Amino acid sequence: MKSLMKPNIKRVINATGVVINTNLGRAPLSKDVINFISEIANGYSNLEYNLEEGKRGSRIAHIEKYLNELTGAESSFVVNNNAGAVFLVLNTLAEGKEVIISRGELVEIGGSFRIPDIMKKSGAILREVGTTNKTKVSDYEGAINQNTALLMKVHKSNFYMEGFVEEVKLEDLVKLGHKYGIPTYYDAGSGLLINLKEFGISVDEPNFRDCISLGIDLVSGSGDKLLGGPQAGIIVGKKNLIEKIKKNPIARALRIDKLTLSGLEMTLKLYFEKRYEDIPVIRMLTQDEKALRQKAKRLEKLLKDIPGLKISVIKDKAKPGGGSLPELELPTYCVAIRHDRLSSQELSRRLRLAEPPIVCRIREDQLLFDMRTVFHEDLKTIKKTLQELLSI
Amino acid sequence: MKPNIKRVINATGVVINTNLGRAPLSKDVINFISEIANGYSNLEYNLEEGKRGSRIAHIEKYLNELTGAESSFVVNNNAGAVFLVLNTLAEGKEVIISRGELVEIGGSFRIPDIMKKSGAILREVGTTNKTKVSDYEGAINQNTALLMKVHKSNFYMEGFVEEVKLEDLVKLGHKYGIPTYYDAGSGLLINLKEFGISVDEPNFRDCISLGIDLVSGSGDKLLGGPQAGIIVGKKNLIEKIKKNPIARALRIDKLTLSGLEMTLKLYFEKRYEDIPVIRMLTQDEKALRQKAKRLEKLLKDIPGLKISVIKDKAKPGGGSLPELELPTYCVAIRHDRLSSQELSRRLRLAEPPIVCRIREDQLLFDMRTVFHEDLKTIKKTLQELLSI
Amino acid sequence: MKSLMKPNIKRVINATGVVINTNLGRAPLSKDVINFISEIANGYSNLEYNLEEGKRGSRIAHIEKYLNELTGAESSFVVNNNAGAVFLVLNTLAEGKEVIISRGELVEIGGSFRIPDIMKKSGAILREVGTTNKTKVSDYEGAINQNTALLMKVHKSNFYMEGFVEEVKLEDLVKLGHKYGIPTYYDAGSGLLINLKEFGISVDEPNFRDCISLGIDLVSGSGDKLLGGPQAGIIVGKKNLIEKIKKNPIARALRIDKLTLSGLEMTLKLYFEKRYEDIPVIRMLTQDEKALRQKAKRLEKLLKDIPGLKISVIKDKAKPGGGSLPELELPTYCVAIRHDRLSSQELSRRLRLAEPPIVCRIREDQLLFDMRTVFHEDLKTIKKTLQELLSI
Ligand SMILES: [K+]
Ligand SMILES: [K+]
Ligand SMILES: [Pt+2]
Ligand SMILES: [Pt+2]
Repeated sequence: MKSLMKPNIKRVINATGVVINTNLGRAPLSKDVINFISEIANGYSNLEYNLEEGKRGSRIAHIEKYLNELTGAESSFVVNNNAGAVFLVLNTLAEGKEVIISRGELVEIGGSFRIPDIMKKSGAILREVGTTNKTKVSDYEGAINQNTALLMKVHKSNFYMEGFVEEVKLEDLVKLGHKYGIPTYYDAGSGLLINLKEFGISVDEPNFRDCISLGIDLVSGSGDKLLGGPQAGIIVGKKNLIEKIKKNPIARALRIDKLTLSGLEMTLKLYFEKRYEDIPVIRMLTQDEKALRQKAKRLEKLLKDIPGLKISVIKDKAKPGGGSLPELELPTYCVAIRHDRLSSQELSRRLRLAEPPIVCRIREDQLLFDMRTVFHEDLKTIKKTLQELLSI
Repeated sequence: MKPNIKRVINATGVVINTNLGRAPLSKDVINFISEIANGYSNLEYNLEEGKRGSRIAHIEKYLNELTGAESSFVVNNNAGAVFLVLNTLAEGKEVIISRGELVEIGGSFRIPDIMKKSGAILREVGTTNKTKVSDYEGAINQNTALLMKVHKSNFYMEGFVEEVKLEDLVKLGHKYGIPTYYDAGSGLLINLKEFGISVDEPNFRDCISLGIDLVSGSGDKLLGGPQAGIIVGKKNLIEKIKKNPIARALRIDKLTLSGLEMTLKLYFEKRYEDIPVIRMLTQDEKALRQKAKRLEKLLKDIPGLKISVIKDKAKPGGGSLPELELPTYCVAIRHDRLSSQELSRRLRLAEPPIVCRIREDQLLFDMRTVFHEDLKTIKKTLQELLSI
Repeated sequence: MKSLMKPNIKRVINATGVVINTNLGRAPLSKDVINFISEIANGYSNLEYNLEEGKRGSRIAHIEKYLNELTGAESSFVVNNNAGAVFLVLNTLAEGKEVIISRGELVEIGGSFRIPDIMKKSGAILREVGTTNKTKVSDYEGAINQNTALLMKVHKSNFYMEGFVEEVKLEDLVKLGHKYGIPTYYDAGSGLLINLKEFGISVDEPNFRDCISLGIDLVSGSGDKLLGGPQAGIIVGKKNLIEKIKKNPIARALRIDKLTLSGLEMTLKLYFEKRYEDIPVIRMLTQDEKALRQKAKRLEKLLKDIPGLKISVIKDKAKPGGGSLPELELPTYCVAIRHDRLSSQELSRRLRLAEPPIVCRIREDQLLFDMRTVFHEDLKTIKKTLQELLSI
């Protein structure tokens, strides 16, 4: 009420070394993108407009061409967020009909998003198969009947399983779907655009391009995860299906705003131009082990002067991607600090309440600043923030 | 001259090994079984009265004292237990259960598959990774017969994950007048922290003192006995369960009966070092190194053999404590002429067979699961393979 | 509790002369077998493993080879007990369908096992035909219909009938089944492995090999009866059917334990090796009359010196099989004893309270020891046990 003297949203210095952070706003955007967003929003535009023909035009039009080239899909479409994509794909293709999905992929992502809950709401009929931990091909096949509208796979973005476990290979799903003439729908969630192994990160994570050339009929994902774009629900695949989807009156309630759209176009342009270093989420996961040290030591050089301050620099295995690559472990350089008068728990608590705030990881009352997620300009702001707190 | 079922030297350092026969028994238990099996017995007989008597009666007594439950029963195996609990209490009725507890343990056992064959009507709630208490309460209606919970014995989840506190389930059950059933699976009898192993693993006694109306579990896992389906809890329910005709098809044999009777005695006599599974999991890190270097001593003299001793963290419990990681001393070996993959293959086809881990062409003998008498047989076996 | 300090199951010397004794544990095992059981229990093993392939394997595998060869069936399977086999056979092949069976074969064996009761819990539907005493082929055929799934015969193991009686020849059943294309299931119950007349005991009792070569599609039986092994439900027959059965999820609830599997295998190996004398239940039923006498007078020799003891040796007709051959009447030599101070009712009572206990027959205040079921090592122990009770 009296907090209305200032906006509650503030920039925040991320030292958790966690690149995709559900809590801290997911993917940050490059300055290139943001200016472009800024430019389009400052006045009028050709949002819904064809300057060639002097008539109204589709907004999606702008984007879809990039997506089809980059992923290789026959057509594409973009809605508010992946939650909605999932929703839309189901309500559109499977209303009143059965959707076969593994008992192990019925996930909850975030607080309010639960596959079965949203699937129910869609109008779709959930046919669950296999077991929590193991699901075989026979499980999918067995549930096929006259009323089967769709074979579905969700990628477990936020958690993973270990031990006695089994999963169906996507090849097999497509094979299966082809054989019964049932469409395959893959919610990959991460919105990874192309293979990770190209940037020197070896992982199995599915990307649009590859899962499309594998013959999956529809593939969706979030824009603000491994795409490192703004928030969006990205769908790509068979033209016939996308079309039924674009037609669903619901797809108008899910229609993206001019800010995300513009931001998403530029992000795609960057990809087209192979400018990966210019989209933060990728730059951050691809950063050189030496550059992390270089940064860590650069920070330590700034903090020596501060009183009661114990400063070290460690080398550690961390899990950088939070809402995308949970199994992934990459080495990074954290800068560890300790204070005499204050427990690290109270230091951390004081740092969050600072302006601007700083969020970091703690281990055994040893305070860690993971360099992975820390920008150049933040260094200077960490020093000024620390001496103001400790030297008061 | 070879029978197909043979003693196998376990070097996998995996204590509860679903492949290699789960829990090995103590020579104390074994001889006892041997005695009861060698002639006739009072299996179903009352020597006081000179008439027929109950075969479980004694086992139940043990269990009732050790867990604290009103009554109890014992069937062929926990799959059976699960089948009988559901078939008896939930036929045509709905059983509420977490989408994250619908497990497959082994090749043949799937909660939803057996449950269906049960007659029970599966009402699945929550999500794979996160299930809340609301979820259970929500699926409660006129036809709800059971709030069920299955312990994830053979796999685990990491990351964003949620689960309902057992206490909350009991409260819930008590609130709506619905009985609660817990398939612990591992059949842990008492609290682990007693043997200096700190884990949250649920045990019969605690889960019973918590107010769970029924608890089940295998006899050949963390209880370290012979195969069995153990059920303990409210008397009125067990009564219903004993009365079901199917419980006759599930009736335990004289061997596991005797074996189980002895295993429980040891427990009553707090002799935990005399039940191998517990002894193996509680063994001293020095005793493992001691055992490791003792074996290396015997292997030096064999040709082509590179012998080292390492220190590694292993996950000892296979079908029971999947999260658990304990350190142990593996004796590592390699040969010049033969690849470790080929050497392991030749060890399996030996008499007696030897099963080991492979890590980067380094053959490993994890001492955790290896017995004293096994050392001398390994030597004799290795030299007969290599120098021949 | 106080009675907990010691186990309640104890070895017990059987002088009832009743070989298959429902109360005293049924079939005892030879030491060869027990040793083998002890060996496989003492440590780890190949239970569910393939040492050739270095991966998991079926446990049953080991056994099936033996059963298939011994009985001459295509395929076989082994569950917990014959009750379970019966339950499993029916729940697999006859759920919701009709099973035709003679009104004379609806049996209660044990206290807890009733065909019609378990068949009901089976899901199978009972179509009972004929009458108690007489049943003709006509009855069977006349009840066949669209929902007929199975023709079933249950062997009356624990009772028998005399007088005006009729029964369908197995051959005709098979012939009837082949006619309408209906499978025929025989619950032998006794699980006798080979024809008895080979050992000089002339009886009609059915065995596995003979009932299989007669074209019965499935035959089941107990392991701890006339097979002389540990407890088990043994099914043998047509592969196509065993297959369907093996795949029933319930068959995992009835999966046999490491101990009985071990014991079973050794038992069977003894059969392959044709060492019948090394399986107690066959040895005891085939014992020579002279041998029983020999044994009876060797006992009398030991007891003469005991005070107050009157000892004679008689020759009597007894009924050795309790739960398998109720008709069988065989001559045996009992050793009869009488005391002047103690009533035989009080003397038997004390003998059961001994360590080890001793259970015998009482007839008109005379105490009988039937040599059929008494081992050689038990004689000495009966001497020492008697003098301790009578002298003390
Ligand atoms: K929006
Ligand atoms: K058993
Ligand atoms: Pt008592
Ligand atoms: Pt006592």
